[PDB]
Amino acid sequence: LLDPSIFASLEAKLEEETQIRDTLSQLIQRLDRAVATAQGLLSRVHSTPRSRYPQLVSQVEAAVKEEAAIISELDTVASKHPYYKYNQRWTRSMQHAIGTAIYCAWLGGFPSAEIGRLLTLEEVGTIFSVPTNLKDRDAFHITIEEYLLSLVDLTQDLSRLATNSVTLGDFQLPLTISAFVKDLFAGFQLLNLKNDIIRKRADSVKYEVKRVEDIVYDLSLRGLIQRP
Amino acid sequence: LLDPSIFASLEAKLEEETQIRDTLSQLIQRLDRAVATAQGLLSRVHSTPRSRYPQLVSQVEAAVKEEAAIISELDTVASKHPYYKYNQRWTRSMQHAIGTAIYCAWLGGFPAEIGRLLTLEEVGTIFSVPTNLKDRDAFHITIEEYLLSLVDLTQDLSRLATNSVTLGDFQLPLTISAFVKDLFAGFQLLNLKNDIIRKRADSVKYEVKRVEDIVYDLSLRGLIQR
Amino acid sequence: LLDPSIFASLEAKLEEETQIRDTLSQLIQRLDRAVATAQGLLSRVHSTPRSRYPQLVSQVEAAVKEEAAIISELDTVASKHPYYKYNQRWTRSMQHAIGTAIYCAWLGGFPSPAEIGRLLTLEEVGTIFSVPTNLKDRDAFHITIEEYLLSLVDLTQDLSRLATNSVTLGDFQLPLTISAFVKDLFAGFQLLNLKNDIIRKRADSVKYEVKRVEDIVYDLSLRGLI
Amino acid sequence: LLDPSIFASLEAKLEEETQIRDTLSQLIQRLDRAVATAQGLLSRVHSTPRSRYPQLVSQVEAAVKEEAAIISELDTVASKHPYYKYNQRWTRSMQHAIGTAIYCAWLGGFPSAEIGRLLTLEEVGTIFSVPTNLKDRDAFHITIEEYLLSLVDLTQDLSRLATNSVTLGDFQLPLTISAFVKDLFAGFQLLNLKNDIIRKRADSVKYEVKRVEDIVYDLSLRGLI
Amino acid sequence: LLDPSIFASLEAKLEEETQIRDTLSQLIQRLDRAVATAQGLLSRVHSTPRSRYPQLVSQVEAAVKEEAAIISELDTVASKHPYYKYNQRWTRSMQHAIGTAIYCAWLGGFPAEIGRLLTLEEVGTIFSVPTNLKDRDAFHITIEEYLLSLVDLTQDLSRLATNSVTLGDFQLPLTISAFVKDLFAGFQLLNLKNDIIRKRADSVKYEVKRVEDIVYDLSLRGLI
Amino acid sequence: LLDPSIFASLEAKLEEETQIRDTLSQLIQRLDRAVATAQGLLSRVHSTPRSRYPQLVSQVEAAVKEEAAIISELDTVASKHPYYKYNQRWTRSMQHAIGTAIYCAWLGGFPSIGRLLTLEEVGTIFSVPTNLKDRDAFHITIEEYLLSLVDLTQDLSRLATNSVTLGDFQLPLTISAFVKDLFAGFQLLNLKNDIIRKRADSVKYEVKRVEDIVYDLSLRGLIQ
Amino acid sequence: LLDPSIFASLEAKLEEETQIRDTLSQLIQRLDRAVATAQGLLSRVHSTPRSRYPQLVSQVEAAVKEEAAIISELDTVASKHPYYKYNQRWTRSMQHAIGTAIYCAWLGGFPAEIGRLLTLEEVGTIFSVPTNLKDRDAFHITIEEYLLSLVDLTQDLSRLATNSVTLGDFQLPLTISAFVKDLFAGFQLLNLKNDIIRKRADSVKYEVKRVEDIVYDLSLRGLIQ
Amino acid sequence: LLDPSIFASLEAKLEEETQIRDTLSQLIQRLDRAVATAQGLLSRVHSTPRSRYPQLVSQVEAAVKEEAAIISELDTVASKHPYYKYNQRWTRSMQHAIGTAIYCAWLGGFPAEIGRLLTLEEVGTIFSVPTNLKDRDAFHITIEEYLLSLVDLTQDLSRLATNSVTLGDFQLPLTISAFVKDLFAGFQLLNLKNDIIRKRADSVKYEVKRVEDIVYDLSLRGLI
Repeated sequence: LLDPSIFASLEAKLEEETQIRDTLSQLIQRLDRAVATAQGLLSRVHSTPRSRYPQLVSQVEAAVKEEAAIISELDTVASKHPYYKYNQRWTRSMQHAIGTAIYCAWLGGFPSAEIGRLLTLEEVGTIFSVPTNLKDRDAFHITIEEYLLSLVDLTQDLSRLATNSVTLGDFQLPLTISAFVKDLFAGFQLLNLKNDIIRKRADSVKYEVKRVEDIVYDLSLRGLIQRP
Repeated sequence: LLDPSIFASLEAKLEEETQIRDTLSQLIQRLDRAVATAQGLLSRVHSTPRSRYPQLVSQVEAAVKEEAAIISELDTVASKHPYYKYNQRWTRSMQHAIGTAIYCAWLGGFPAEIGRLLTLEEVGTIFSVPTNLKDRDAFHITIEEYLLSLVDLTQDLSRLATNSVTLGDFQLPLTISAFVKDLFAGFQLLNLKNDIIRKRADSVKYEVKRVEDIVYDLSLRGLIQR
Repeated sequence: LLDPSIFASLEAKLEEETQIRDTLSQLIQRLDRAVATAQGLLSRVHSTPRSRYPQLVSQVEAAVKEEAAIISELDTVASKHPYYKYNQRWTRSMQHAIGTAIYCAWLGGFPSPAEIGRLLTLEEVGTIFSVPTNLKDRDAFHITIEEYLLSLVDLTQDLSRLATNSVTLGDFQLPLTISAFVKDLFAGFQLLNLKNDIIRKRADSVKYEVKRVEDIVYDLSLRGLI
Repeated sequence: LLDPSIFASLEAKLEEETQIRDTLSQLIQRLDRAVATAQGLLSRVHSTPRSRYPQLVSQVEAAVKEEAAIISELDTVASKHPYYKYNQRWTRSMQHAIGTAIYCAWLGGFPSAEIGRLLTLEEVGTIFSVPTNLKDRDAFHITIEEYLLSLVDLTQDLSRLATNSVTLGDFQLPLTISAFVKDLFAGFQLLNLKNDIIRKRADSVKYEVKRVEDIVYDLSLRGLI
Repeated sequence: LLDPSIFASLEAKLEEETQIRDTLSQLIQRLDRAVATAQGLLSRVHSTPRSRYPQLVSQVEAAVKEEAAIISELDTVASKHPYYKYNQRWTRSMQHAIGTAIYCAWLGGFPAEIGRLLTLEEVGTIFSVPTNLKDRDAFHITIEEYLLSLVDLTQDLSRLATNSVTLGDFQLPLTISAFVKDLFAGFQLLNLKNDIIRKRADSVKYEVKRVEDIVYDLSLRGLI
Repeated sequence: LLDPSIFASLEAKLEEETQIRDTLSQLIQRLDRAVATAQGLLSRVHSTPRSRYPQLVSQVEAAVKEEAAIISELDTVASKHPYYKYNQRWTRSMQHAIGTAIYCAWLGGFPSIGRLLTLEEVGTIFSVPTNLKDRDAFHITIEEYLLSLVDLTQDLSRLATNSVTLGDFQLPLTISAFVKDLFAGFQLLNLKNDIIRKRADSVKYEVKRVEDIVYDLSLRGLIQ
Repeated sequence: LLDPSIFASLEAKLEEETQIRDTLSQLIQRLDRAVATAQGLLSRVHSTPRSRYPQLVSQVEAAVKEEAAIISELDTVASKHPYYKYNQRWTRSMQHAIGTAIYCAWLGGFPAEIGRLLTLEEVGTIFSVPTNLKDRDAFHITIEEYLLSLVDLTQDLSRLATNSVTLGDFQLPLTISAFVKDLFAGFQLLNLKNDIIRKRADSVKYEVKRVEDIVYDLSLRGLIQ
Repeated sequence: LLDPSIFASLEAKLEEETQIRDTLSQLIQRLDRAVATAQGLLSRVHSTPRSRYPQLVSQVEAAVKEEAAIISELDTVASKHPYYKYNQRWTRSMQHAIGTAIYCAWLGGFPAEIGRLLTLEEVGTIFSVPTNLKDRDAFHITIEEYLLSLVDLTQDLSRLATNSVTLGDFQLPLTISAFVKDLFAGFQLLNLKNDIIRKRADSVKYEVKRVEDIVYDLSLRGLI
């Protein structure tokens, strides 16, 4: 006939897989709402003068910490199972959380308000209390890829921020945004990435580079920037 | 602004992943050629009489054994890296090799009895690899690979039943009917979450119908024990 | 700026819908396991002589009754929420359950050895499962005419398979009963006007089963077995 | 042999479904034509100065009222059958009518003029004399999803309005449009939109946000505000 | 600005389109019901001996005549508008009705000599509609409909031969074999250009093989 | 067999249909070449100042008249066989010719910048009926007219871009007004046919393009 | 500006490429028409008894030879230019020509041994062109073309077996079954790496099953032993 | 039964092609890294004044020279095999390398004479490889690769002009405009037939428009 364990152990495997999937779904939805909260808080930068950045940043610093709470729980649960089995379920949410943290620090938060600071991957790992993929460890961690993708998203956010900065009267913030996005695009081009998805999304930074360079061009043409 | 350690770590990770993927590709290709050899040897069953089975079986056994050799190397490599990071590269080839081994044993190999069904553990014994590992990250054979190989074997056995009636062996379709019916019963009684495996299991119904119609034809002519 | 009631009502809707979906999912999975048990039990008819039908039927009856247990629970839950908002989640399982009950009664079960060839009315199926049938003026969990007719379309295929295997088992009379049944059912389907092109296509698909059973009876008549 | 009651019940069911399909279809056609009239009336805002808005608004108001009339029939019909059995057929048309009403009120219409007013779902239900968010009763009603989708479409209309305002010499209207679309996008991102279709539309709102922000940027660059 | 006559003409055009669709759709529904009745009456030939053929034939004839009634009405409507604008709506139903008529005639109807093949002209006579209108735009019956109905009739007759052996009529399969063979010969000689009708006429080879296999079964058993 | 009449009638039908196809295809190819001539002449509006518009117009007019001639021949052939059996062959080319005529009149041609020929005026220019009902003959449809208008909007958007390039800042304003009003009419039309509805909603991209051109011009003070 | 030599060389390259296109296309058109002639000749095997196989075979042997003539000219032309620059233009036509040749020899042509499979070398002999040319750039026939033509041959032989049963030849389907079975076994032994070729070679499974079912039905009804 | 020579030749073919693919892949990866380094160096031109161009150019020159060091190796390997069998694997990387070389020379490298356009033969000399090879199968540089690198260079130079206005250099946009305009004139005079090359060459019009708008702004401010 057919040893019943063939269809029984399979059923037990699917049982436990579905249970872990549901637990991870709950965790990921909570993290997603925390990240949405931090993103909504960061959205206020588009109508907040630089002078009132310290008030916003602190608030964002709270929301990010909230994320690091849920992530912590995730770190436990996800570490009870292989990483490469259940990754690609949290990688997008973790990338967005990393993005909120990096945006917060760029606005003068999580110091270790200096606008323009780039958190290293290790600094993001410290803020979220999780290891990084700079080494291999076979546990729950954040990846270099998540970090780079979060940076790619940050460049689009920063292009929008420069456009709105010209509206708010801040004519110097577009210049630092331009320097940041230019240097990030240079690094992305020098990384020579193999994964076609991340290589494509990093090449897509050229549009943001052009947009911020055009903003600086416009400000220079009107004498609103003291460039050489 | 991007840290140099990111550049260095990404370069090293690319070197390592390229080397691992090259080794896995050459191993998987060697396994696929061995599996193709065993499959071509097994395909002769469609023109080989039952009396001449023990010859072919031995010839297939050797072929299967060859597979195992390559598999034993794959293990040694694959077990040094996370299983779920690279498993999707060999799962199809491992499934095909499991299928060749099960087909060989069904024809009387790896012990006389025509219709013997290797369990997952016997397959792992033949290939010298663990089966159904959970809390241990190492190269292994999955339940899913085994069941998919069985789904393929039912189609192979339907073809074999047709060719058997052509060759004059009227009792072999009865064995094939028993096997395919029991496999379909086991599949249907336990609805798999995986809807792709469920689709493949519904695909066994057609082979059940084919073999049952062969048995019907043979019964109408009094060629089968009732 | 949006009213905070938007955010509040959306989160409340999401929580409630998630709860209802989880409850209905577990109920439907239990019902599917019960229907699978009854279907496997009925599958034994392909290897059971008519003389040993009253035994099988009893088991199937028990199996069917187990379905009616879970269905009960389903009703209690599904009737608390709008029918047409969630009916697409259980309609296939309910169709399969209706099918198992109708098949059981065709083999001699659920009367009001036994008589082969009885067709349960939709009302009788509802009586068996203790659920309303064809509810037009009440939002409550019920069984639809479409589910019943689709289960009948499935029954014609199951019965064609049964006739083939009956000839295999030596029962040359059961194919005739099945031929009469399938032909009368196809006639009733032809007289039925079905707006829904899916139901109309599935009802036209009964022509292949009619042809197969007529071919079986032809084969038996040619050989002087009828 | 099938029971004759099955034939009879199936025939009766099919006749009823045909009745309801025809009635709902003629009602939805008439509502869609009223919506098209109100939409064409609203389209004049791209060529009308702010000073002449009260003339257009009233004309739009009447048109919206016309919509309500047809809706009041739809309600009466649609409430006689289960909501979730036929709601798929009018949800887009009802969303469009809600959108015309919200656009009219944004332009100063349906008061209790103030440019930029956002009708609540309850106010839309009041204008159309149908309930909203009827999460506990089987009757024709208006859903939060229809309202949010109409707002998504309103942002796309308002971006064009701001562009044409700069053409028409109105440099103060793009600013209010920018504030409105920005706050609506912020509310969209903060929402528990698990329905992926609504989530994709609320994400597509980003392009309109960028367009209006670029308009305000262009006005700031030239020292016009 | 667009002319108001465009809006008015479009509105009136669409109203008339909808009205013609509704009238047609209901007429096609009634024709489909009549064709289903005649088809179910004909299906009794699988459980009726040759001796009881006349009875059944009459029952089918009336049914066919019922079709004609509806078809007449269809004509009255369909001829008022361009044929080629709406022909795709009734072509399958008319093909089925022609098939029922030809089947009734094959069983000894509309003159009990079994195996009469109505050509296009007697079909048009039975349904009181023109056939193959070349340079006339009225509701008519096409050669394609006729040939497609004949292709369907071959499969029906293969089923009839299979069931005739069950009923004991060992001679009717011979007549059916001759008929299906000659019809397949005519089809192969037609050399149809459009691919659908050519494919459906080539599919007659399977029915030819089925009836020939019935005949060979009967010959092996001396039943012939 | 079946009937040799079937063979003969089918071969005659095939021969006649092939002859009609070939003559119609020759006519449509000639019409397409004439439409290409008119289109190339109209393309010069992207490189011609408004002061030099009359001459071009006259030339374009001649081209359109050429079209009419071929269309006349088409009208003579197509009217011998049923419309709705061959109209799919020429509907696209006729839509393009209508578009060229409407474009010409928009530039000032066929009188008695910015004029919209009514469907009846297009029919007058090409000497063919429009919106023909209750009569089978070659004619021009409302759908062809509206599709030609859809094409004209895109061509006019390109014209506005190239007018900004040439230094003509006033013509983009007229193009904007025209495309705005045409899109408003299109939206009020409620085209049931999904093809025409999709292609008429595709006008929103052209509306946005011309409105953005006017936005750029007004920001620069080049207009207001 | 841009160097004039760039213009001159690009004009010359475009002219030469166009002339090569025209020559290759006329040669390919003639070869395609000859292949179609041979294919129509071979299709008559579905209605030709074995007793009259020599006739047809000779008629095919001429047709194939005609193909070779055209191919000869192609060779010459195609050998002047790089092979891999223009090979994708004739590879399908060469595949079909090889197919007609192999079908001819299977019926008893180019030595009545029905079932003979020509080697690639024998195909090259028939068409007077090299096969599997490595480390030399000249017009040649490839292994992949030969194997693809073999797949097509199986698809034709299935139909031949069906029509042989219809004609009354019960012994030809057995030979077709043996041939197609062994060919599928060889295909599976090859482990073709190129994805399109492996897909087309696994598509032979269906033809194998069709012919095997024909043989099953024939043996069941006591027609073949 | 298939000939064993088929199996043998296919296995040998596969082994040889695998080795060639792997060698070409390592060579192309090293070339891509070198081109990425040279491109990152060149990107500094958007923050470097003209006064400090010779400092950058030198750094770029070495970079480009490093590319050549890899290309030679590629040249040695690829030339052992048919060109057109494997050219698609390296054509893009070679086009990018040619782009970096032409950009370096445009900035005053490989002779500060700003605006120099390397001929195809000069690029071949820099990379020590043939150009436009006819009548010999050897690794070489194509006219298509050169022109496509030029198409990319126009986008790079439009970005450079935008940043040049910001850095204060009001004369470099003028020379960039002259260069891009002459390149577009040549592309239009080329009448390319390959749809890919013709499309990519017509895409230069956007860059022409951008640099001409820059020059227009500068002239409106009296900086020209």
